[PDB]
Amino acid sequence: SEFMLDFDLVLFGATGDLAMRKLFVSLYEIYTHYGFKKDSKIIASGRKELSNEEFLALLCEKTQLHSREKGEEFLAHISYFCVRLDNPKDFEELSKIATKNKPLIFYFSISPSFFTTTAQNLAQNALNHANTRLILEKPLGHDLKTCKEIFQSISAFFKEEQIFRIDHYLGKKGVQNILELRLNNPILNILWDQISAVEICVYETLGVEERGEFYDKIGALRDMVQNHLLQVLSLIATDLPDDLKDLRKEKIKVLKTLQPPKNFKKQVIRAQYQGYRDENKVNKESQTETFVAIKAFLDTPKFKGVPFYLKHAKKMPHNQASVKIHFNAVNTLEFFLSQDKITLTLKDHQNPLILETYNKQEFLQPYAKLLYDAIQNNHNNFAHQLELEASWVFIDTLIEGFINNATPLYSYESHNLNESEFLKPLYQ
Amino acid sequence: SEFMLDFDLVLFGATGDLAMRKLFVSLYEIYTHYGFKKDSKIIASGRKELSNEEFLALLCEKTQLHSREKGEEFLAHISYFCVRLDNPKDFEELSKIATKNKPLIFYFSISPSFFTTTAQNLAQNALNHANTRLILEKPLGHDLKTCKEIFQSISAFFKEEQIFRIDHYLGKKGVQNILELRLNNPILNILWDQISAVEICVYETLGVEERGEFYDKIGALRDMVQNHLLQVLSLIATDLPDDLKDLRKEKIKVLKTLQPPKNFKKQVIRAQYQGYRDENKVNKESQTETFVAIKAFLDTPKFKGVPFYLKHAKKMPHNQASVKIHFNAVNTLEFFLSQDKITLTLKDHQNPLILETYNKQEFLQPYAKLLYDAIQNNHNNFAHQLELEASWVFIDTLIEGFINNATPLYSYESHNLNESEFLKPLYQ
Amino acid sequence: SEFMLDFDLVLFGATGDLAMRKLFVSLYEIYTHYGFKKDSKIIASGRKELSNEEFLALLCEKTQLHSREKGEEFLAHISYFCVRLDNPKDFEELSKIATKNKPLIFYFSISPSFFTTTAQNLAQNALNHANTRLILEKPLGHDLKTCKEIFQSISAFFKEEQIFRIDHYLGKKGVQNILELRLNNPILNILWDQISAVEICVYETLGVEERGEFYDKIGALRDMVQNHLLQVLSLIATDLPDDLKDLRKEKIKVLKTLQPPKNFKKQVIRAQYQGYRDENKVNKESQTETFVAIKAFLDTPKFKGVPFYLKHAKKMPHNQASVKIHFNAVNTLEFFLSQDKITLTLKDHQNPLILETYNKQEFLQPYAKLLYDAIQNNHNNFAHQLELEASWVFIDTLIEGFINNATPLYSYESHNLNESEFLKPLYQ
Amino acid sequence: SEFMLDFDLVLFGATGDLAMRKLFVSLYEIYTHYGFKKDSKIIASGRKELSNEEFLALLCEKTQLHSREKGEEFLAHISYFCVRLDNPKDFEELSKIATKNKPLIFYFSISPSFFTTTAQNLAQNALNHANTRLILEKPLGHDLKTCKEIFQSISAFFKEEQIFRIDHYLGKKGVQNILELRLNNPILNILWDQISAVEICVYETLGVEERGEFYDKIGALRDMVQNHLLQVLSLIATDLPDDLKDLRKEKIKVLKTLQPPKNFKKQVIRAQYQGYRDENKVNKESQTETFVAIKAFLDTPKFKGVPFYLKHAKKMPHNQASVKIHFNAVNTLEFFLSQDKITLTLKDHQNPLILETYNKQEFLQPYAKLLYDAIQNNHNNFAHQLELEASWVFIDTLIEGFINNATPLYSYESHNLNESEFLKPLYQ
Repeated sequence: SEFMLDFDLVLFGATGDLAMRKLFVSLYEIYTHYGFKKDSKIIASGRKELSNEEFLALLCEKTQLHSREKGEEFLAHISYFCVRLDNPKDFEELSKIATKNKPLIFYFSISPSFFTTTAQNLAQNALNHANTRLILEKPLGHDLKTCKEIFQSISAFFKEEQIFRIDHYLGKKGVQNILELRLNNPILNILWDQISAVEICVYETLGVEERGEFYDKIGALRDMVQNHLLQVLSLIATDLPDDLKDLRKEKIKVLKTLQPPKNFKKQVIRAQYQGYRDENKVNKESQTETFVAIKAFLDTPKFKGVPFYLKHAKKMPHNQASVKIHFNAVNTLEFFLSQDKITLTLKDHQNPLILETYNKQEFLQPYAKLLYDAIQNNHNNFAHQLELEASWVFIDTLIEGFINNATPLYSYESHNLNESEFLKPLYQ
Repeated sequence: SEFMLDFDLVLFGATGDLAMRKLFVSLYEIYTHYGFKKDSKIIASGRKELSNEEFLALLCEKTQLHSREKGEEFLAHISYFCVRLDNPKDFEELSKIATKNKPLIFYFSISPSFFTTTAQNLAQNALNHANTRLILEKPLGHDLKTCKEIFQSISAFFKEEQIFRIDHYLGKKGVQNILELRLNNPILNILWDQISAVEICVYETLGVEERGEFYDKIGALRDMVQNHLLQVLSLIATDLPDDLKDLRKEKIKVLKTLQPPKNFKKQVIRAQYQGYRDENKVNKESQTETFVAIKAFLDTPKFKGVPFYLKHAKKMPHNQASVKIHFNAVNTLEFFLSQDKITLTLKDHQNPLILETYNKQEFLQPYAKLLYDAIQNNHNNFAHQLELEASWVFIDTLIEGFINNATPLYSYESHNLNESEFLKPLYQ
Repeated sequence: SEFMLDFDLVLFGATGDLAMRKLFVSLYEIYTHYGFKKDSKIIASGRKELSNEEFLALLCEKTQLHSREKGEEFLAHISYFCVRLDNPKDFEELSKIATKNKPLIFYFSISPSFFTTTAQNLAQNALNHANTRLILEKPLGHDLKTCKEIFQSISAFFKEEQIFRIDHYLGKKGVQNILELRLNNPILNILWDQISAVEICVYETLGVEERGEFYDKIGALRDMVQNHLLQVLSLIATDLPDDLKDLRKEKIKVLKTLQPPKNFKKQVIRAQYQGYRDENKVNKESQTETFVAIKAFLDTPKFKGVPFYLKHAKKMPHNQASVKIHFNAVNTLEFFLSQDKITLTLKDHQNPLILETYNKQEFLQPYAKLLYDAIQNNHNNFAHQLELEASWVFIDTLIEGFINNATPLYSYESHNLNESEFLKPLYQ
Repeated sequence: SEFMLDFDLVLFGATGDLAMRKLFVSLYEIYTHYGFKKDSKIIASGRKELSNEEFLALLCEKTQLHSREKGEEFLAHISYFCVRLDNPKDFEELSKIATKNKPLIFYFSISPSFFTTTAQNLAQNALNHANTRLILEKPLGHDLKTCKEIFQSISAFFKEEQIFRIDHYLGKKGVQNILELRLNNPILNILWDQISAVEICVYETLGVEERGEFYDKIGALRDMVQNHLLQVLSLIATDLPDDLKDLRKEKIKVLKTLQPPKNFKKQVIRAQYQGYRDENKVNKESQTETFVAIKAFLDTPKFKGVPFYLKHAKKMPHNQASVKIHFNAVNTLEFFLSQDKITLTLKDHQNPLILETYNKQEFLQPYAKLLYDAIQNNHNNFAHQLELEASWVFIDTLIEGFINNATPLYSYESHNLNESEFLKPLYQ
């Protein structure tokens, strides 16, 4: 209700990595910045049986929420309901406690292969009435077919206004900066027609660590490039809309111009870090990549011949998350995505000059802002079906190449790759 | 019959190395050379949950069968079913899919420590009726006791006709040549009485490679010498029987004449390559040998005083697989084991001469031939229990020697050992 | 003589790693910032025979000095002169070309075991006249006995004013900041009485750098902790004297209060990275540590019960070099040692505050500053004998512990250690 | 004439490795295949002093020539004469030994620093008449400047036509096959105008092997590419002359069209094997390459745009020595350099077809063929000064690139390189 919010959210996958890194803390941030109604409920759910007292202990061990300013009072809103996602009787028991009077949100912090099943088990137990909302994760499948299937199956029990395809990069301030600057600075309007190269790059120092049951079925390309980095690409390459409400249209337009590789070896490099196969619950014969670099091209006049380097990887030497928009081999406009930072690189007669603007954090982390949008029934900053489908067209090309071993699955030592040496083929 | 085969095969260990290097391709070869009935099923199994499409993607990347002539219609016969071998309820789910009307073969491409358990969980669910066949991998246990126990335990619910002890060297044309030539060439009957030394050698350039968990409990000696090299030795040294139905007997006989070392330090050399202890799932304080060489003797008159050099190792400089029968110092008959090649070395006044016969491989690789035999219920080219038991007597002697550090565990640089310099003490 | 310095320098470890990473470039920095007299000579020396052209090729490839602003003119001052281990004719030839007219500096960029011998062969050829200076490396021996021995043996033919014990941390601006701030800010005089813990930490991503022969006789503790980190500790704890000329005295004083461990296993953690034993010229069963962490205490009243954590290691995930002075659990003063950066951590209602200074690096790196000081015959920023000896008392205790396996030699994967988890026992 | 050979040969450095490994046995082969006149003399010489009887014993011990078929009849032609290369009076004494009108050949199997000296003492004692010939070993400089210096210095006593610069690949039967086939097969005259790529490759499994002191000053590029591989290239690319005495001319011509790299990163790959720096007497920080691959071009119309891949390296997985002349992407004519084997690769619908000739034989050993050519005053199979100079132009360019680190010095594991992946940059 803008503030003092009245709602229930049942969080599927509440014991997982995402829930414990970003989601409960995002809920605490929303609680401290807007307040919860006394009866707003956050019902954590998992496959193992825990008591409220045991799950609260797990949460406090993993997140340090108990030591935060309003810690005890937040954790008073949290309960645990064991749900096994396969037997509708767990969902029958869940339906006697699900409210029918306030927005009731189901968060699918689970692998996309469980989406339809879960959605079905919701509608089979009268949990899909108008007051119900679904928040589904970013990949939404592992190729175009399953994306369309999940959409088709879930639209049989839920209306559009009930489905939220979350891609938390659309809530990062760094990403929003791209379009704001493009819209409000004529100088960029002129320079965007002369871009010579784009670099969208997200490197992490972390690895997977037992999240492998699910990572090994997805891999870096689908984990981040299919959704986050391609969303960013569409924001960089879109024609500027007359009506911001037609933005969706233009984004799809540009994503449809994505070309499949003309020469796989010259345009695609993949790798897997040493020790990935020893992480728990990865097949010891796994071919899943923890590293991708792609030289992509768009068939639009404004970008004919302009390479878009898409790079993402884990167990890298340094954390990095950036968009480098290159004009002319010395001048580059950089938008940092994990910080509100913008940089322009200029060259003097001797060395480079970096111009910078920086600001501190909003304190509303991207997920929190989006979860707030969801509690308000605001769809503007969520991913749209046709965007995801065009993304999948391109990504499916690249995956087909991986299966044909069209470029080798290289190896690299954790925290010790030399990225520039490793990717020279792409930049030649 | 010969063509159009009717059968279901459940392949335990379908994500393992053997499954992906030789087995599925062997099934493809059978498929293209003989045909399957449309509803004959190849059910790959492993312990992680995968989908049919995800397992097929893994298989198609590691083997490229999709790109073969009838690849897609072959893959149409393959699906994946998760069975965790530690969970007996997974075996209840299995056998809801087990056929009762056609030959149903369970392939244990798994470590021998799982044999008994699995067999019991099969017999525990009425999966041991007459139409069922068991294929048990080359290491039958890790000593005589466990070999006997595995056999005794499985015989309780499975008849002899239902258990197949696979040793794929028995399907190699090079290995078959030894016994064929000995049986059909009197010249060898006479030259066998003047053999001066035998050399059985299997060197690989590859290493354990993600099989460390299994390898570290087994080691080179049991991985290859207990079964392959000793089968070959028995084929060289067996008295040729008057009636061939007795060949089995004679093989056992010669294996029983294997002598324990009279002086361990002078008759056994063991070693481990640099980097082995750092492999995934290997003990850093491991004493497991990746290299073994043995000077063995037989207590039978025809070979009194004749050294049999048994050599096997990984991460060697070149691949090699041979049997050298030295008759004297200038005349030597070599059977190649991975080629249909035989050579005889003679001397003229000035130069050395090599008489050679080379024929190219058959379309069917050894595992394909033996799997075809299994689908036909043909046991002739499979290993027999008592052969394995005698082999274990000899090998157990050597292993106990390894436990007492009776000869040191040397080190060698991967791919850089100097085999002749390293083994000069052995040949003197 | 601030400018256009007249000097000859013989650099003994001239083909080694230190010479090629930091020293020749340091001489170039001095050359561009002060100028050389035309006849000032830099005589690189090593044990292998090279021509001037061949050494110039090696140096220019490893350093790219020729492409620098004044590169070719600087290189014109450089020649190569072969001098072999304890070779009387090479030292005779060396003294046949040595000037008697300007300061002649011998730089021992070699291993300490070769210092006394070299010094003897220097004095044995009348190369110990007044115009001669010896610059000795950081490790002055490998224990107190050998430190005293090298000093005694060299002091027989060289006067003290000819001996320069170089410890290049004393030329780091970050290191100097500690003592300058302590002397010029009473606020720190007051806060030093309530210190709760000190943390001196130097982590490198690099490893032995093909210097195994030397490293395997020394190990991390003596390589860096005996000299650099203990100098830093002495600078942190120095009772600030009324007269600065007593500073040396006071430094010795605190170093002598270092207590040997109360419990070796609880106060000392050592480790060695995987693959170290496979490095060139390292013992395959070596016990040499590439990682140390020590919880030390001083038996001085101002620091009763205050832990000094000394940590140093190679093949780590990130480079780090800092001193954290913790006054309480929320207030920490951090001196960065490789950046002129100082930090003070304060607390707000909920959040943390960081006060910071940063200044860009000086154009002279520490070895350039110290070499310049040496050409000026200025000893003030060089290490003193008794400081090193007091350090050796403590270090020898710890080495004695290492030999008796008083704490286990753990293993860690290069670049992939988790430092906080690994050392939690140490901080309890 | 062709047969009974009338000559005197003074073999300088006759006690060296080349003399005892390949020269005396080659002289015996020439003796048995063509015969010596009874008064033809083989005068072994060196600075040391010996009697005929003692040197003959030495030769025999090392070579077993006395136990060869016609051994003593050959040994009777051999005597020792002591010559101290710095003493002209010894050269007067040899003048009395040389017959004055027959061919007198001096073999300079000595270090190049003595050449000039010796040449002088030959002209100083009237040992440089027209009937005199000089045979100079391959190493004659490490760049263009030193090449010219040696030439000018020696040319003041012998004319160009008196000098035979040995490049022992020109005596390899496989190498001669190139020009024989090109001269005697019109079909190649047509196909040579349509070559699409050439590959000259020499890989060895051995390393530097005790010769490290010298190798580290030369490196793979100068050791083999500057002389052997570029001579082979010239034989491939020369226009065929009407008169063969113009062959050298044409060879020079084509070599002068060698282009320096347009893009160093794309055209040059260099590397050094792990353990090289640890070979005895190799620099601890050496940048010398043990592996090179160069994509070179000629600015001549018949080969405009055609890449010549020149590859040579040590400690490789397999020995190889070949010329692959690619006519299109499917058809390739291969000359083996150490076998007398020629291959033509064709394609049928499914597989490749290899047409072979293999005449395992022994035309003459390379140094025997070249020594015979020298005694016959035939220069076509010896290098000409300008061939060397053009070669050095190109090679010196590449060396300058190495010094500027224009492409990195990669590392590789001995006997375990994956050559096709490693060189993807060159062929992409």
